[PDB]
Amino acid sequence: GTTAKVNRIREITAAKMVEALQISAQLTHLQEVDMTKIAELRKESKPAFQQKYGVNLTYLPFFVKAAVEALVSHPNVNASYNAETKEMTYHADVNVAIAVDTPRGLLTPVIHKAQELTFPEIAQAIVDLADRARNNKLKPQDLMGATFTITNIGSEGALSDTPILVPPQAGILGTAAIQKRAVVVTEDGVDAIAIRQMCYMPFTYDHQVVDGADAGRFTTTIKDRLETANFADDLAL
Amino acid sequence: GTTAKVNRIREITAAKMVEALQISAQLTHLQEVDMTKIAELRKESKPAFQQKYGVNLTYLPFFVKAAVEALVSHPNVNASYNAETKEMTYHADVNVAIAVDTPRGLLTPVIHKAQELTFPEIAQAIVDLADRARNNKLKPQDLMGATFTITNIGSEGALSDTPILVPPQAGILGTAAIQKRAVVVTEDGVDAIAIRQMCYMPFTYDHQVVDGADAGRFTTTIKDRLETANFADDLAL
Amino acid sequence: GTTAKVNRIREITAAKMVEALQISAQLTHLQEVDMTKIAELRKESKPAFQQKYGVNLTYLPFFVKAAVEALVSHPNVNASYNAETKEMTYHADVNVAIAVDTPRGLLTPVIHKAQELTFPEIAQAIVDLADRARNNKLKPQDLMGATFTITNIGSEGALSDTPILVPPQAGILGTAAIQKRAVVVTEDGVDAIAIRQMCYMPFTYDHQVVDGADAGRFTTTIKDRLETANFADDLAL
Ligand SMILES: CC(C)(COP(=O)(O)OP(=O)(O)OC[C@H]1O[C@@H](n2cnc3c(N)ncnc32)[C@H](O)[C@@H]1OP(=O)(O)O)[C@@H](O)C(=O)NCCC(=O)NCCS
Ligand SMILES: CC(C)(COP(=O)(O)OP(=O)(O)OC[C@H]1O[C@@H](n2cnc3c(N)ncnc32)[C@H](O)[C@@H]1OP(=O)(O)O)[C@@H](O)C(=O)NCCC(=O)NCCS
Ligand SMILES: CC(C)(COP(=O)(O)OP(=O)(O)OC[C@H]1O[C@@H](n2cnc3c(N)ncnc32)[C@H](O)[C@@H]1OP(=O)(O)O)[C@@H](O)C(=O)NCCC(=O)NCCS
Repeated sequence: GTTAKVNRIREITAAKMVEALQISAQLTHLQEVDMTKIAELRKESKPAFQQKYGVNLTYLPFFVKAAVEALVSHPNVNASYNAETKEMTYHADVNVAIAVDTPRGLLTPVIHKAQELTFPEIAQAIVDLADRARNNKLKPQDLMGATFTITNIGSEGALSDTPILVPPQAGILGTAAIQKRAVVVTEDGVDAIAIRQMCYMPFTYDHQVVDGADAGRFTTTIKDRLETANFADDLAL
Repeated sequence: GTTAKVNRIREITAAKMVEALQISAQLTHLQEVDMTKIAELRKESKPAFQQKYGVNLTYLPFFVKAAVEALVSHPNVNASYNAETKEMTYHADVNVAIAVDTPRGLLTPVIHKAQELTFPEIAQAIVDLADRARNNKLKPQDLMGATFTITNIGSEGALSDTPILVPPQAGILGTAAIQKRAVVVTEDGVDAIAIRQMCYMPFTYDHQVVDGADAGRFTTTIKDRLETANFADDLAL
Repeated sequence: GTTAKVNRIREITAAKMVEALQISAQLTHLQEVDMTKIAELRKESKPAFQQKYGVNLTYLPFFVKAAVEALVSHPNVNASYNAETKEMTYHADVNVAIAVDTPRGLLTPVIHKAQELTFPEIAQAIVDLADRARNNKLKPQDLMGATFTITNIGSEGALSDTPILVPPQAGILGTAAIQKRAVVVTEDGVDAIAIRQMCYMPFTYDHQVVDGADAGRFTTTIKDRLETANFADDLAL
């Protein structure tokens, strides 16, 4: 067998995650989202979004925008717990970290003050932070101050996963692989089976900050936001 | 950002759960239950159950009754492990804690000697313990001695979750959101697709007390009990 | 209530698992596999496989063979992390432990150098190691040196589970209950709903060794291998 020392990114990520689990009470709430309406909006909007904003329109900014709005309407999730002083801090800014798969390991660059950004500014920030993280061109400020994380677990086809949150953060939302499924729809009391583009949306939360019912209300706001798919003015094409 | 000290319920719940994970070997077994027959029984029985027993008939007492019977036929699950003496204690009483979402945080009031109660007495005990927990009118004895916990994770629409068990308890059963799904049914070798009211029933267990095959046998007894839906004499209308 | 001391198998298994979670960063990636083609191959091959190799042909050796090939093409998964020296060791041999449910508790006997075995030799090794583990006739060498574990969580009907990996191992793959499901198939752009024999394939991995994208690539190789079901020359009937 052969041995090699890991780089500092993998060494620090591993140590931070081993420690994270020992100082928090993590659970993974499982929710699902019907992404069919967003998939149709995305298909027709991709050429116009590429021409006006210079980036490829993916599902991730839809999830990030819905999460940012939900972190503002559920400020109890955009919060941190201090086990020594037994105090909760509800953060004014929404600093969303984006998990980026890089050749050197996982990096989670932060979109600071994401509550002040438009949908296109979020899409451009994801592309910019990911390109710089993959080229290992991030400033130290780019990895500090996260209040929440969104991880694209579906990039390598995972149906779901149990993402690890890292205190002081209280939640991490996963955007699992969007797959066609046989699901029940109802219209005027008529239950029927449709083929819909669904994805699991696991949400790992720390019971020190968020209880199970709070996690449920939080993902219900995001689920309803994405399923309604009222993003035409957000796309601003 | 703003800071406030958490109440004693949230402070103690958080600390007990952080510690629980460090002194146990928790896994979450995933099972599903076809609740359609119970849903039909419940719909027709609700007016008569409200008139005779004074409570609204929900799915929770069906799960609690099936769990109590299964804790009596699987006494290895109604048990506790002592890591110092390397001893297992199989408890004579079935003291089922019910997770209640309250304005002050999660409370888990205990139905002591639940193996001695009728189905209506269990339904009335859930309503009574929940009302008192929400009004913070519980006696100290009401929160002690639990041998098992049942948590209604479906109250805020969760498909599933990974509930945290708290030693000395060895299992916690979740009753996730009952949703209409496209599922396969078989009759005389004819596989067909039906619309059924299904729910995931996650079961978190401590490998110190219950192994994976034991968890499977335990949830199979409960799954079969609920799917058969022979609760007419239990409803006693 | 009654108390009895647990045997050494259950005492050591429990302690090793409590410790395993505290010194690793475990996540459970969720994947699914369409086992219908393997189920059809297995049904027609069982009489000939029993006559030539002397064992009953089950799904488990298909999963083990696909996992062994994937541990050779993904050598980053057949690896161990040393948190003190911050070094990764990629193991030359694939020593697959098989979780066996025994009357005395869980035992995980190891198939050493599984990369050097034929599909029938793997099927015969599972039967041999399981029979000896159930009769508690294992040599000490039979439980040492595992680089990966495969656990048949579906034996007692579990839809899925979150198996606990034990360092220095970096992954544990679960073969959950194969159940008939309503799933979408596509042929020349025609989406349609079929009844397929599916199973969840949870994969618990240590973020100290394997990141989420690596876990996804690893299970995608296994998923594609089993779904293609090109096992005729492997069966060698
Ligand atoms: C930086 C990153 C998050 C950007 O994600 P993104 O905005 O979706 O962009 P990508 O360039 O990777 O997307 C590639 C394509 O796959 C699609 N896609 C990405 N994730 C998807 C998912 N979960 N389900 C379905 N389609 C998805 C995108 O819409 C895009 O489609 P298109 O080419 O048809 O327009 C991503 O590259 C990445 O690193 N993902 C891995 C995150 C990670 O490591 N998480 C840890 C757990 S795996
Ligand atoms: C105390 C408590 C458990 C009682 O549960 P209950 O017996 O189902 O009673 P509720 O009054 O809450 O039920 C409201 C209605 O929703 C239904 N319902 C409740 N849980 C359900 C579920 N999992 N799936 C579908 N329907 C459900 C009930 O049947 C009832 O329906 P009806 O009005 O048509 O008769 C509940 O109020 C509660 O606190 N739940 C949250 C538990 C918790 O915090 N768990 C932690 C993880 S979220
Ligand atoms: C040793 C062991 C792994 C062998 O598994 P195996 O090769 O599938 O063999 P078994 O004799 O147990 O299989 C019995 C039958 O069920 C089938 N079966 C087993 N697992 C199955 C699954 N996940 N889904 C569907 N069918 C399955 C087999 O194909 C066989 O079918 P057949 O009689 O029609 O030919 C198994 O006996 C065992 O101990 N399983 C439990 C493992 C465990 O404890 N894991 C911990 C988490 S539960």
